[PDB]
Amino acid sequence: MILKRAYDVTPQKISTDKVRGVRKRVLIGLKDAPNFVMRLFTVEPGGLIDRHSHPWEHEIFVLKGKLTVLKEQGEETVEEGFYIFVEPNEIHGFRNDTDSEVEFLQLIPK
Amino acid sequence: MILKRAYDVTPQKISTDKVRGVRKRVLIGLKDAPNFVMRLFTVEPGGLIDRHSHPWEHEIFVLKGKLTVLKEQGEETVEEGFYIFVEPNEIHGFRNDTDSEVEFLQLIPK
Ligand SMILES: [Cl-]
Ligand SMILES: [Cl-]
Repeated sequence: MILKRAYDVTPQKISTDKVRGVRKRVLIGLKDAPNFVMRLFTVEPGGLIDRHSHPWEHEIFVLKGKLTVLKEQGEETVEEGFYIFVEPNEIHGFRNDTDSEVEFLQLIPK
Repeated sequence: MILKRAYDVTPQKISTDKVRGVRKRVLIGLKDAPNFVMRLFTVEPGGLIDRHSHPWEHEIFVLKGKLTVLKEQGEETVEEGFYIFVEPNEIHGFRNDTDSEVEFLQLIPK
């Protein structure tokens, strides 16, 4: 088995015309698993993932903080302990309006 | 999307000749997702999942507490923030030696 501390993984800052103030850690990656992968995202205060979509589903668990979820229309702010299923091709994004870091686990198929 | 509180899901107590003091919540189940599912397990103080295996892999994230992981040989106690990849057919189990509930997220393929 692989049994490791998530926060020991080196984060990558993500910075594009559509993403700001976000770090990503790959926990269980393509070389480790046969079917789906596990990542941990940290959203800084003011960070933003603009609405977008991919052709695969996402499964998310909110680990820390008040995550604002951008939906195909509108938004909803949720807290640690919420889970999210995002359909294939469903437009969605995220924002952190609070003064502390938000963390969420994200899993996607290979 | 599905956006819901994990702890609002009704738990099921699991009680067999190999499992004691464990509750299970299905968060994203077979009818919701195309490729893999997400469950949340709560291990009571003294709870125990005996060593066993399944022919699919598991991906686990420790949400709360000091989870003791039973390996194919021996054991290791780990804390919130650890992740686990369990290989197909790998013998493994879990125990809670502490005085408070332990929680972990578990995902498996369909
Ligand atoms: Cl970070
Ligand atoms: Cl419970």
